[PDB]
Amino acid sequence: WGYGKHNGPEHWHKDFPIAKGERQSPVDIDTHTAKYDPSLKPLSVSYDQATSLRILNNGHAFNVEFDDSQDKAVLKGGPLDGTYRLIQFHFHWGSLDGQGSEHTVDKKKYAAELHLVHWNTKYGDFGKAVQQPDGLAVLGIFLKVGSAKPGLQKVVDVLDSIKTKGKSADFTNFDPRGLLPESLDYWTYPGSLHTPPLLECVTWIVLKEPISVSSEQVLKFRKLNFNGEGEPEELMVDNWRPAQPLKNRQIKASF
Ligand SMILES: [Zn+2]
Repeated sequence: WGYGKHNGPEHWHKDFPIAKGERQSPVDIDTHTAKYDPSLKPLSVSYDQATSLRILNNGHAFNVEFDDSQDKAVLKGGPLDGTYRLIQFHFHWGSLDGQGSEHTVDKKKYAAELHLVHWNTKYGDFGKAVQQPDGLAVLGIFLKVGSAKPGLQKVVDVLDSIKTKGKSADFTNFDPRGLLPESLDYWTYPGSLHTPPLLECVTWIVLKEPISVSSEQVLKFRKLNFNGEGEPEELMVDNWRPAQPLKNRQIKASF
């Protein structure tokens, strides 16, 4: 599976039949149809105690993993019940600035999309969480091209060390708080993982306010390789999934 012509999102249903399930993500967010729900509590992001370990290229993107052996970097509140632990963060981006996000807002595509992946601590581990309907919480942040994002530069500078599939580099002391927009206003809905196995275990929290990144930042992203080291080079670009049918589900807004 990949994002090419022969193994792309239009082909995932053959090995992952759930690809056409009832709560597939991403989706388009209709801001006029989205329901303002007064009972939504503020998001609670506790990341001051976060511990990054490493960054790796798994062939579909780059992941920054964190130590989730203790409640160090957690998400709670909002539409969530219980504590969710940050396990990893990654992005989705395009070959151009006109495309890249997974989630769309009134059909508008953003240059990239940041996902902070957290799991419900009631299930003990990530693996047990991916089987539960309320097992994961993913925080989505859109990226637009404009002014550089200081907090993002440590990531960009390390990409050259993990250009090809399978590479990894130690990546300690990175603070995720530098990737957060100013406002915590959000939209929430029940969805799924966006890459195979596409399990329908996520509670999506998409921030309203996007973060700006500069052209040269995003550019360093487009320089990654889908392929393994020593193989014909396939630029890692357009690693996003097309919007899926909402099918009945309702999108709530905290604003
Ligand atoms: Zn993602």
